[PDB]
Amino acid sequence: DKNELVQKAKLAEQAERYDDMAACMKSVTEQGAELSNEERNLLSVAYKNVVGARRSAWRVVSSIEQKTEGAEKKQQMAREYREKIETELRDICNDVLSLLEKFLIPNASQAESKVFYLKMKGDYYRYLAEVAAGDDKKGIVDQSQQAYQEAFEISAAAMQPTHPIRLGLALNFSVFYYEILNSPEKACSLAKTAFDEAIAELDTLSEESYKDSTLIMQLLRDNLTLWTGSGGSRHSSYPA
Amino acid sequence: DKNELVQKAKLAEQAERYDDMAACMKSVTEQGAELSNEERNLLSVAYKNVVGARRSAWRVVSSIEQKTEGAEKKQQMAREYREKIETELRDICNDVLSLLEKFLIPNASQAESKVFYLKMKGDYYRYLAEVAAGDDKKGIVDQSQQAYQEAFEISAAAMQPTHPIRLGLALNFSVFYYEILNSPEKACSLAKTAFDEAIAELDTLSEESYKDSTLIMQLLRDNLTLWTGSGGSRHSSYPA
Repeated sequence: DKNELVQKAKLAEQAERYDDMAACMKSVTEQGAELSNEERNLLSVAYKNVVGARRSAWRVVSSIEQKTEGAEKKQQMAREYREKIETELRDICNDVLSLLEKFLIPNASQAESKVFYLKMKGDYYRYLAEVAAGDDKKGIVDQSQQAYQEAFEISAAAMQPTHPIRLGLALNFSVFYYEILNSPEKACSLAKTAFDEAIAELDTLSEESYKDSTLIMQLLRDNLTLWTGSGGSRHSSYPA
Repeated sequence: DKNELVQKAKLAEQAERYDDMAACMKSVTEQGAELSNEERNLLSVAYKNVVGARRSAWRVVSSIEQKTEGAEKKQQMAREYREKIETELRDICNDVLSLLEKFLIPNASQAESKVFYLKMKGDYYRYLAEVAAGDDKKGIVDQSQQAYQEAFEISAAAMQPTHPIRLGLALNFSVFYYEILNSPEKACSLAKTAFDEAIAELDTLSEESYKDSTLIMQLLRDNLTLWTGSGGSRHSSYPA
């Protein structure tokens, strides 16, 4: 039965019907067995497109709400619709967080798995934080940081600095500092350290995932360029 | 109340939440009053993106179903999922066709409106025909052709050959002949006549919609180029 669900999930992915895809992989998860790396990635892809649609819509409607200041009639329309989108967004995140607490994190035997799922837990509390309302926000932010931190400690011990999951964790944990805690200095430090540590040990890349590692390293440096304001003029060869 | 619904529909359009958009304009339609040209276009846009998502998914899963011939295990998966998508697709089309019969077509006072809605009726029976199963298909195909034909007769009498609705009707009625009746000769004749008649009376374009007319004329000629196999080599100036 779980193989049928996985194949239908792959079929929904091709059709770009990500609600179906998430439903299929939710059923697989609820069977209780530890997910394979394929199943783990299908669940991740599915719920990143389900929640992503609400995050995109939320940003559009928030922008309209802000640009209709002094137009109370239009701004009330935007505010109420934003709150409708937020409700959908929370239900998705709570759905993911339940699966992580009840099934994925407890059944994670290998270190790679538990970093993946704790990073995922940090992500979906971060998405809740993006739309949180002051009082509840504090607790949501703490839950996100605690998940990121435990994942950070495990991956630092068990993984090479070039591992894609370790790099991807640094990418998102840095963004958490920059966007949620409004701490760009801590965010840049985290991103620079992870990039530097990977550049140092490039010999520890594997053929199975050197393309993924190098993409995430480029994303890390892109965020640094964005956050520090570097570049803008074409470079010419020069020594280090 | 209808102005609030229209504004929320415009808000859903910007957020690309087309289910919401269709729901808003369905409520507006069900109020019974004749729709303005703005409301008419919002309803059209909304349901063309709702049904379009199913048509796109249907084509992906149909292609996988065809490419898994001789792989009965995978092909059964695709077939069943295709049939799930078809059920959603029919419910959308029946929803539109109900609105057209109960509200839009009866309340259409001006000729431009009744051509628009009869063209729309031909479209959504055409979408049903795209997924119909032999016995029911005949009746569905007849309903589509009858709607297109009545729209064709009204627009020929009341509209200039450059009017976007008249041109758009020719574009879809031709595609109906090519794809549903498998009659490329009749399809090309219909498209060429409409293009030629518009080229003849270019002086009858208006500033309010000359860009739309010229786009549809280009679509008409594109289909002709596709269906006759014309072109392929760069042209040089030469007399007519």
